[PDB]
Amino acid sequence: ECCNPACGRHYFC
Repeated sequence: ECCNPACGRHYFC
């Protein structure tokens, strides 16, 4: 999962 902002432009949730 990736709901954190650290995902930056790699957003996926």
